[PDB]
Amino acid sequence: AVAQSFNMQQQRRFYEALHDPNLNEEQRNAKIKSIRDD
Repeated sequence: AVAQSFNMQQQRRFYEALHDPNLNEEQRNAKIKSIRDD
């Protein structure tokens, strides 16, 4: 594919970051970015 590293595994931490309001904007976007990069 375009790359596809561990994105599928990370999908749960990705979902967590996106949905979870307790994790603030900075935390969320940092996780999202790192996951998309990996």
